Amino acid sequence: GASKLRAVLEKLKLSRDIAGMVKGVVDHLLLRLKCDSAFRGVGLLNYEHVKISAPNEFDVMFKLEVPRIQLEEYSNTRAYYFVKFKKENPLSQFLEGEILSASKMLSKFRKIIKEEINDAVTLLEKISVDITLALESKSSWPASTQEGLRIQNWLSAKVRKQLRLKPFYLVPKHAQEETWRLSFSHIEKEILNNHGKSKTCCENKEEKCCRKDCLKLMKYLLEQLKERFKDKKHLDKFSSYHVKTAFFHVCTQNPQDSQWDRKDLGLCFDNCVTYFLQCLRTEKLENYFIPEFNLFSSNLIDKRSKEFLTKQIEYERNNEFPVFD
Amino acid sequence: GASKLRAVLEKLKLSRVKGVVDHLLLRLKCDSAFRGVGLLHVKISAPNEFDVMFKLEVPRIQLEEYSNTRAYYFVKFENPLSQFLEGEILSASKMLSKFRKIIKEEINDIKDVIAVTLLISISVDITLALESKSSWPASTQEGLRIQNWLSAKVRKQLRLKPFYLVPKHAFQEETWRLSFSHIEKEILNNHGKSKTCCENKEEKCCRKDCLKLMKYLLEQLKERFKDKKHLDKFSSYHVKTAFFHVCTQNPQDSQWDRKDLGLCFDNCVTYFLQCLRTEKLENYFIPEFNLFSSNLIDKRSKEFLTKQIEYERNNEFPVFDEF
Ligand SMILES: O=C(O)CCc1nn2c3ccccc3n(CC(=O)O)c2nc1=O
Ligand SMILES: O=C(O)CCc1nn2c3ccccc3n(CC(=O)O)c2nc1=O
Ligand SMILES: [Zn+2]
Ligand SMILES: [Zn+2]
Repeated sequence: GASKLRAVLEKLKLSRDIAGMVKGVVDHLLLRLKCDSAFRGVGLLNYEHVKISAPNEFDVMFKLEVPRIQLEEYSNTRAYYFVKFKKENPLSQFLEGEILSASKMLSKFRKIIKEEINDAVTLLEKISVDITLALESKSSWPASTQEGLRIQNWLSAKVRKQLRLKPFYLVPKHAQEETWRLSFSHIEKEILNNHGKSKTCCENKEEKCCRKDCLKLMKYLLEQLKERFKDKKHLDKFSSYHVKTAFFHVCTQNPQDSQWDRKDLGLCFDNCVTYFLQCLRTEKLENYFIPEFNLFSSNLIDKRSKEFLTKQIEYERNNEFPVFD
Repeated sequence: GASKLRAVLEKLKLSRVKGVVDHLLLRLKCDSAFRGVGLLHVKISAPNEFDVMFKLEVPRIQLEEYSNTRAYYFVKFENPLSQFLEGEILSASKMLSKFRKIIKEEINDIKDVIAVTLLISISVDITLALESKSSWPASTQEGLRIQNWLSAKVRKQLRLKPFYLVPKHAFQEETWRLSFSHIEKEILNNHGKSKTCCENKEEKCCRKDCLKLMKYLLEQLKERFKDKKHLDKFSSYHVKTAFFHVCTQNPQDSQWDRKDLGLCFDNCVTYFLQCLRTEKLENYFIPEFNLFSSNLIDKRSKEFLTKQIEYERNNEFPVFDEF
């Protein structure tokens, strides 16, 4: 009974000329940001719609390369780090000790943005834009990612070796307000747009896979229930990031394109539901890149919250997903 | 059938200058005209001979095709190469002379070391190549037909990479010729339709070994008939070009199973022979350039190579063992 899923995927495409006009404003923001000494080498990372149900909301990431870093891990959190330096730092005014202050460099970031309005941050009638700034280190990835990104049986060890030569990024997130969180935003995009074991996956009629459709249906399912139960607040800590990482673990578990054939959209999606449910019950959802970081730990999400989402998802599947209508 | 063939590949594995190049890259970078200069085995039977190409990015180039040759171009344009201008043309004649001058005076500082060929105790051949980060020229539009093999997605990615121009006489002595040897390497080392080709026992393919055997067979015939000199104009580049066309014809990894090495190599030999007889071997990247036209290679030279190759294939390739 995948015809209901196929219909949903067609309506989600309906709500997709949606348009590129924040690329004007982001271009004008990027001009005066380079005029400052601290943000000279800042360029755009990639639109990127976090919410697949709100095409009128975008998200862009601004990257600034840092020349010389020695990273310092906060406690055993393995995802949050202190950024310490090894010429003349243009971010020397953001130094609180040996630690580049996240808060300091963010404050300057919003100031110049609030100075271009008269001509992290979210910008205004029916469109919004979420802006994030990230450090770029072209160095080797930290030791916590050594066992992550298990794509060797799927996209090959050769591709994993090439992806890990690319730079990694750090975004400002509290852990304590002096920490930076690892981010591989660029890698998840590259993998999803180059997702088959076959290099010609989805390029011909004989190799049509349903990986991308399963991810979309997964994100739509969570957003729909997040708005259905928007009052209880039990679902507020659940985001499409959790759904994406679970989908990537499923791709690792099912590496052949034979296991994602478009005919089997029903079972593929159902197996994506099931793995997500299993992570909820056992309270275990490892970061795809940082395998010892548990997104579904009791420290970050309450068990009662996961039990409510499990109950609702199981209800939806048992009744042919009325959430989609 | 692959018994003798695999025994030949096992010998070629057993048979497998850094400093000299590094000391040359520094004293060359000291010159203004060659400020941006960086790094980027031609023979399988001569492992005491290496091959290296030095790249130098030229910022903004305006190419002009020389008389519908599709491969040779004049390069027109704070310019560090204005010393080598002969009007508005970057004269390859003057560019390659200043190149040899710095090297010839630098191998004086290893005290015996004698485009340019170095002799050590071992031989190294150095080539100079301008790099343009622009889009590839129009003569290349229909080349690199890898869409059914390595995917159109990959073809557009490789097409975003820079191309290179090498000083080669066309004779007009200041023309530059297109070069994509960097693309050839990436295709050869990432060669399957499946990204895990040759990464497990289930997906073992015989593409790389098929090309090695074709290069070996050519290099051996060259040594065998080196006196008569009919085979001097042939080279590994012709063999590699025919191989890439066979990869385009046979895009599935199942048509290259390691079990079928005998059939695959015989098919690779057969297509190369077809290129010889019909005198047609398109450049893989510039399809309108025929490497086997009678302008470049004598037809009797191709008929001599055909006769020799056809004898070897009919007699289980005896030339693989004689030397
Ligand atoms: O991938 C990106 O760059 C942004 C998306 C994203 N990454 N991310 C984490 C990455 C590492 C560790 C914890 C992380 N958390 C914790 C959370 O879910 O709050 C988190 N949430 C996110 O939304
Ligand atoms: O750098 C590269 O592209 C590979 C090396 C290489 N390229 N190349 C040619 C490229 C275009 C036209 C003719 C070409 N010929 C033979 C010839 O001049 O007829 C040739 N021999 C070579 O060894
Ligand atoms: Zn696909
Ligand atoms: Zn292979």
